[PDB]
Amino acid sequence: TIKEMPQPKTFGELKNLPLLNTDKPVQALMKIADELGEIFKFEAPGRVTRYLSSQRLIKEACDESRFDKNLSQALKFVRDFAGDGLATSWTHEKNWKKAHNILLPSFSQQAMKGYHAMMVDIAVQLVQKWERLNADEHIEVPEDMTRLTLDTIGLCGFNYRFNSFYRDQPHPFITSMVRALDEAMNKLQRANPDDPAYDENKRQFQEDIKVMNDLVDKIIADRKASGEQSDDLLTHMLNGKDPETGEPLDDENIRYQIITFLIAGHETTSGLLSFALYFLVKNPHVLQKAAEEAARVLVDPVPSYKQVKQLKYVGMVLNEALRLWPTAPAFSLYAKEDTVLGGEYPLEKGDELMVLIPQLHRDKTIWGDDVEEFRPERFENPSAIPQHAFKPFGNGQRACIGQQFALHEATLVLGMMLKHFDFEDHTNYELDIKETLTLKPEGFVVKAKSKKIPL
Ligand code: HEM
Ligand SMILES: [Zn+2]
Repeated sequence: TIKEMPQPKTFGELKNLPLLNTDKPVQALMKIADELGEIFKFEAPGRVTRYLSSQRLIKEACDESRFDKNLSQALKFVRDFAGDGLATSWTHEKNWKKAHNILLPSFSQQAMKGYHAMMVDIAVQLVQKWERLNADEHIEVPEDMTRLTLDTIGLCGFNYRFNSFYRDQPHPFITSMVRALDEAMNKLQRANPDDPAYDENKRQFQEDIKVMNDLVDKIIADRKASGEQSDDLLTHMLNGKDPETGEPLDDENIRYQIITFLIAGHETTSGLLSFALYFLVKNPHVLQKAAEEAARVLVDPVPSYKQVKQLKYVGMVLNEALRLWPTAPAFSLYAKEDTVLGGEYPLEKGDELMVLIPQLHRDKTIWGDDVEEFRPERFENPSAIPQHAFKPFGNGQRACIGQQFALHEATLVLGMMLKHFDFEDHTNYELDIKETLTLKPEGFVVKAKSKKIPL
């Protein structure tokens, strides 16, 4: 049988588009899903997408023999600076498979051991900065976490120090990257792309891409010319070879991968830490229990790799923050062939499906009826979690390569925060979620009272 798919309010020949005019599209899409259910059609001038919200359908959509990763309009605009990096490539570009296999060993749990000390390095700068604030002052949470994640990726990725914690105005590369990312997002909602009013926007965009390219190209060229072997991803990318060509990644592609790591990882990870902390201060019983685990486990001046792994509850809190607000909230797929989804919905080859992760994570048939509650205990038994139920890192071979990295980073950082300070929600902050490529709690601020424990 064939079921007719719901469709939200239409606005004539504008179709459903005026519904995504808002500055919070994902949140708008979730409300429609709350009204229309597990699947709905979204129609735009020339374009048709289907939105998936239930585990039942998403499960099926994640069958990689039938569906593959699609480059959404957002990723196509990002590709202007991330090029054929991992996140902005079609699965069937040869550079996708080649980079994937070369870089995979660099991102395993095991590799995390090598990154550990560099992660602690930026974490201590975080801790020492908070220790030096006057009682007077407060913390801009997502701003400080972004400072930390950029610098950790900068250092772990290509042994470069942006020194974000020691400067008012950000390092030129970061200003350009931030600006170049924002323009690429602003272009999604842009009315007349060729209008002369955007001539300066267009000009700034190319300047910022050049700033980014100059630095990363210079960094690679200098490492190559110096002829010195090192820890990081750069060395691994310069020496690592494709089994069937015998060739490593070219210098342009390596630049792409490094830009990619910065863009992909910086605000997803800091959003996670900002939402973890948001939930902790709103949920004092959970804070208490996680703070108790930090004091119990983190018995050394500075945490060890092994100690971060024993922070189970902090790991559970991060997963529950990722259930409620996955920081990269959506991912896009296409039908490889003509097919039928859920036995009711026929699909044409090439049809787009968009997985809506924050609705997937609210599937009551999976999680029960307390889906809006912050309850890390949901994750005590990982085997209790059904396949394709929890997907904040994407799917299959196109899943997040930096999942181990992001989670080690966040577990370590959050542990250290909970060990060293007590936190006050001094403004009684109302959750306001800003949407760009990622999600964050905009305007989230706290005060941290030090526990006077030395590092
Ligand atoms: C908690 C933090 C993170 C979240 C929630 C997250 C989420 C995701 C998601 C949902 C995808 C798939 C997107 C799609 O299908 O279009 C993805 C892909 C990717 N992410 Fe992450 N990510 C995080 C951290 C990081 C970090 C730290 C890095 C730095 C290495 C990174 C690098 C990448 C890359 C390279 C891809 C493309 C993988 C491929 O297609 O081969 N991510 N991520
Ligand atoms: Zn057809």
